[PDB]
Amino acid sequence: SPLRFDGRVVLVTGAGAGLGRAYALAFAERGALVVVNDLGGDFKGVGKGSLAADKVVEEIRRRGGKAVANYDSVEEGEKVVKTALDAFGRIDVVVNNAGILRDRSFARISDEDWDIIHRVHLRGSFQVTRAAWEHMKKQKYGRIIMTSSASGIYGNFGQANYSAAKLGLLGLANSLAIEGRKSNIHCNTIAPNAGSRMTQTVMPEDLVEALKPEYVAPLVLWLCHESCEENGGLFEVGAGWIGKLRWERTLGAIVRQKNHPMTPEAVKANWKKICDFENASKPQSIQESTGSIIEVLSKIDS
Amino acid sequence: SPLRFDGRVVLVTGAGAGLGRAYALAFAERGALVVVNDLGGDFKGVGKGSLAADKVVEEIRRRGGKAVANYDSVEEGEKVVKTALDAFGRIDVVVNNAGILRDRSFARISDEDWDIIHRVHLRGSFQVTRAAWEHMKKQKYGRIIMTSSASGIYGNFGQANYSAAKLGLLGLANSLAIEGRKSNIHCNTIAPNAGSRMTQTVMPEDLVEALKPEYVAPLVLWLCHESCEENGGLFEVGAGWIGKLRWERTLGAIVRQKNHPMTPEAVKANWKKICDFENASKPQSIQESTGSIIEVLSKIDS
Ligand SMILES: NC(=O)c1ccc[n+]([C@@H]2O[C@H](COP(=O)([O-])OP(=O)(O)OC[C@H]3O[C@@H](n4cnc5c(N)ncnc54)[C@H](O)[C@@H]3O)[C@@H](O)[C@H]2O)c1
Ligand SMILES: NC(=O)c1ccc[n+]([C@@H]2O[C@H](COP(=O)([O-])OP(=O)(O)OC[C@H]3O[C@@H](n4cnc5c(N)ncnc54)[C@H](O)[C@@H]3O)[C@@H](O)[C@H]2O)c1
Repeated sequence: SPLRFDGRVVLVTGAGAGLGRAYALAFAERGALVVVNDLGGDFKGVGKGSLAADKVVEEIRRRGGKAVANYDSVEEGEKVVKTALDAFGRIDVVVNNAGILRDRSFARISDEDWDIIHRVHLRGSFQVTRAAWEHMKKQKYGRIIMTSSASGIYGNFGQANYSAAKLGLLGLANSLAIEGRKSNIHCNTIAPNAGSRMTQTVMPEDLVEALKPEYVAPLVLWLCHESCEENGGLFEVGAGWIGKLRWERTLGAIVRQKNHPMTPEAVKANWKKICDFENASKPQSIQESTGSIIEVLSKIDS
Repeated sequence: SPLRFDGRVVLVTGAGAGLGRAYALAFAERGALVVVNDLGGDFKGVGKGSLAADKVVEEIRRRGGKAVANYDSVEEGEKVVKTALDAFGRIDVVVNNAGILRDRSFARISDEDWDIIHRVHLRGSFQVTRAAWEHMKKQKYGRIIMTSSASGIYGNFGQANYSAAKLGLLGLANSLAIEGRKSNIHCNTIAPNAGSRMTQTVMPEDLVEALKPEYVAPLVLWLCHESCEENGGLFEVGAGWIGKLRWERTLGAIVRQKNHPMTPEAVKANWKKICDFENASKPQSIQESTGSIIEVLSKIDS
């Protein structure tokens, strides 16, 4: 049976171009009432305009879908979610996608370069999501997506500001998944790969064209569907492929011995064992890691 | 041979109490010229005083080490680093440890709760580290620690603000590791467990006493030593135990077929495969993930 969104209010931030545009179209085609948010500025965080969101709303309506435009920056997240409440009377799905770039080597990152990346990516997603949250709890339904990146997950030369903001988003998502669960609110995180104005600088023209944002949209739609049970997952996605990430944790070493001072010399001596991933565990929660560490105290005293 | 720090200028932020105090004392005992930074306020980010830093400087001096105090907030990271430059003429090791808590359910996190946590933890470590960076590069020597948390790595109810900031720090560490490497500048991240004023609220009294910050200091000193080769690692640590964390990534599923639109139905139908961690890879860099995703384009065309 086809996965539909009839009667679901779906907000996509940064929906004027690239991935967000692809999301907004794909949702509206499946019957979603779509809020198309876009500030309408450039990819470095300069400017503002109605045109970017208005062009997408028009496209959606031409294709026989339902959509309204929002022109506020995600920094004003309350105002963004207000459009959903005014136009459609509810908010069911939030796709946090809005983003910009300020690439620079570390010493060269200005205060402004840091703050603008963090206000848009991380604080922006927070603002938007907090605005939707109590509505989702009262309804007992929500589906939220955070947009991280490979540069956050792995690190990347010249992108310390951006990678900090992007992995911060994952940190946010880890906690939302926990707080939303009992209320049927899910939060999941994606690390997408797509040709766009943002990636034009780093990719050859033929790659930009080939790595289509419509290769990411099907994942977003699934993770945002009522029938989806995935919660608190992190996904890498592009080209038509999808994979999932998780932490693994070494068995490690108990370096401290009863009645003896723990020294950095014992850490150094035990370094290979500390870093050995053979039979690594797959920790599921804070309780699990925190609990096993605390039980180390009694193991030493035994 | 004992691991010494004679002639190394070591800055510890938030060194007035808890883990930072334990690091400062441990460093100074091994000959380090220590800058003891502390704002001297409470654990929720209220207040300011010279007492916190002064106490620790005098304890170090009483034990026969060398130390000077700095009283600025890490928000003023240039001023904190300037103390090392003024007192000792260089900066060699930076332990970003300063932090506060603003626990609250998600809907209840105010703008001020968010901004203060992010200013201190994330923007603070950035300001401090950015101030040291060019000095480290010209010297061709640096050792940096970021302090994350299990709540950032796993998520935790009522800590969405903090967990965002704490995993943002890891994101920052991932990129610094890459940028610093060729200059003998290492950055590593720890997720510690220690009894302190911060953890008194969630742990019983006997546990606070048992989970000593002195069990974490030996890892920090090793990771900050000149003979340490570890760079870009993430470690969980407490009770006398240490472990290391890494990402694993499913082989995943190519769900797009040549000449057929990619659908959310095909994502759904392949969900088990996408989520299956059997023979999961262990991705080491952005190149590795990005490269293999791009390669999927030609695989579909073939
Ligand atoms: N494209 C990739 O390969 C890639 C990789 C990793 C992460 N990302 C992330 O995915 C998201 C989508 O990016 P894209 O590649 O489609 O870039 P894009 O520039 O094509 O589109 C981003 C959209 O966000 C909008 N935006 C920027 N600031 C805004 C603000 N304050 N308020 C509202 N809208 C704002 C832009 O106007 C634009 O419409 C971004 O968060 C980006 O950082 C993309
Ligand atoms: N104790 C744990 O189990 C645990 C777990 C995870 C993370 N952490 C992190 O470890 C670090 C230290 O934790 P702790 O348990 O020792 O806490 P603590 O409160 O005992 O010590 C924190 C110190 O940081 C200082 N500080 C706060 N804001 C500052 C600022 N703006 N500038 C300079 N100093 C400032 C405080 O004055 C205090 O002395 C924090 O980043 C904390 O978030 C601790």
